[PDB]
Amino acid sequence: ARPTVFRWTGGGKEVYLSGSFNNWSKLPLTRSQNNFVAILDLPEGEHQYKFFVDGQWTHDPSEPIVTSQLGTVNNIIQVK
Ligand SMILES: OC[C@H]1O[C@@H]2O[C@H]3[C@H](O)[C@@H](O)[C@@H](O[C@H]4[C@H](O)[C@@H](O)[C@@H](O[C@H]5[C@H](O)[C@@H](O)[C@@H](O[C@H]6[C@H](O)[C@@H](O)[C@@H](O[C@H]7[C@H](O)[C@@H](O)[C@@H](O[C@H]8[C@H](O)[C@@H](O)[C@@H](O[C@H]1[C@H](O)[C@H]2O)O[C@@H]8CO)O[C@@H]7CO)O[C@@H]6CO)O[C@@H]5CO)O[C@@H]4CO)O[C@@H]3CO
Repeated sequence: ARPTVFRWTGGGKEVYLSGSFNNWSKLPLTRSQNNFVAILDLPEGEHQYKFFVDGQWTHDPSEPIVTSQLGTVNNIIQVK
């Protein structure tokens, strides 16, 4: 059982993490270096997420994405 590192390297000033794991609320990320990071204990399974970056909903382009039932694009983590 192992925590998941969320690391936004896309730049910006104020970044929050949102996802199924927090009912799409906003977790403010702490800036380390030029990046923004959180560590979450996510259980086994699938978890959709997105970033809110300087007032804009945004996904990480390097990471897996899926289209939601809302027609919106989320990143996705799968924990074994
Ligand atoms: O809030 C939870 C939600 O968070 C994240 O979503 C954000 C998203 O990432 C941002 O991009 C932005 O969304 C904007 C979007 O980009 C714009 O295109 C626009 O959206 C309009 C739609 O394009 C338009 O089609 C219409 O939408 C209607 C749907 O088509 C219709 O199906 C229905 O939608 C309902 C869903 O079918 C149902 O499943 C349920 O939706 C839930 C999602 O399935 C679930 O994943 C989660 O959603 C996340 C999302 O995945 C994240 O990316 O919870 C959802 C809510 O419970 O309920 C839907 C109805 O609530 O009805 C809609 C509305 O008629 O209109 C929309 C509005 O114009 O506008 C967006 C800006 O608001 O922001 C969202 C956060 O709001």
